Amino acid sequence: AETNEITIGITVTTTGPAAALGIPERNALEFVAKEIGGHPLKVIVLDDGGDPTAATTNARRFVTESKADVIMGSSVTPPTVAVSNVANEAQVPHIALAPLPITPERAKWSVAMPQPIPIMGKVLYEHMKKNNIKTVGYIGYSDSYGDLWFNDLKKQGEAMGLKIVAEERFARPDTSVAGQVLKLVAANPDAILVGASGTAAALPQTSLRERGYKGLIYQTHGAASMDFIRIAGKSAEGVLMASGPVMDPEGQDDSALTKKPGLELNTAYEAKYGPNSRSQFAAHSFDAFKVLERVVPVALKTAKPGTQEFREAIRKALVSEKDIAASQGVYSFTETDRYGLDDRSRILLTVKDGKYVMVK
Ligand SMILES: O=C(O)C(=O)Cc1ccc(O)cc1
Ligand SMILES: [Cl-]
Repeated sequence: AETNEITIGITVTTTGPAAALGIPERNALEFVAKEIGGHPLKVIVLDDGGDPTAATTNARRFVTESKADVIMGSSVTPPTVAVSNVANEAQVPHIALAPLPITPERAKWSVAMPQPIPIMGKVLYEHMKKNNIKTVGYIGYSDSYGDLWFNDLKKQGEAMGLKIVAEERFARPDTSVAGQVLKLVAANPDAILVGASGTAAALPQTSLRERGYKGLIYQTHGAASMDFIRIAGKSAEGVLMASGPVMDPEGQDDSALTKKPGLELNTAYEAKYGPNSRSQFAAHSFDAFKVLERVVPVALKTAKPGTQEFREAIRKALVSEKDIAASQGVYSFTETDRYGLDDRSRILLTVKDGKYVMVK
């Protein structure tokens, strides 16, 4: 029944349009702890292609075939909702690697590593209101992720002095946004917020600049990898982008709790995969293990791996262990706050000379 190993199942997106998010998540697993408390970690990684059906199947294989103590994933919101559904039914701790709406139905067994949308929205809107932005347009996905961002722009953003003059949506698989851009450019808001991720985030970037949009463009943390710059090229110049601090540990003070783990991950990842290969996404899987390094020893005091008692002790340890330092933030979860993050979890980036720079 009980085991020596601690069993962790991970479903991420390493094929399909979101592969650029999952590949680094999987690769970061080379750099995480092999053991916690003397107990070897048995880590089982699967691709879900970003599909909720595959992520549901993967999560179930972990909780039932592997008897996992913890499950992690996925890379994008729709499959992450699916994993949460499974985790909460099976009563297994779930560490999400994409923001998701953490409803009362999902909250008991799920926490999230990515910064919550309102923290990222605030940093972007604050900048807007320092840069003479009065009117704003939105272009984002026609699904839960695009909704969370739009709703935040409407609730938080408007309350900061923004007037929404245009709202357009597109689906993840689309390779053109020409019609939506036509309306947006026509409305000529002072700024446009793009609610998308990966290669799709670069699409409105290029397409708006080539249509002659001159306003400020703002990107979510779903865009925070070099892939965006790769894909957007010269059109990325001057973008403002919400990011976790892992994108610039060098720019942090030594007093920042996030600095050490950011330097650790980035040194390791960039030694194998090359300079400036750091990402938002690699950091979420890395940080999930930093959380495990705090909560697993607590659980090990009172429960044996491979048992429900251990899963329950992990659940309780997630909310008893405070100020968990990781590359993307300092986490303090509660029964009700399943993200656990504050201002230490974000910085604002721009692109100059084809590289990300921290906006001071
Ligand atoms: O595309 C989606 O659904 C996402 O959830 C993307 C995403 C993933 C991780 C982040 O830290 C921020 C955004
Ligand atoms: Cl810690």
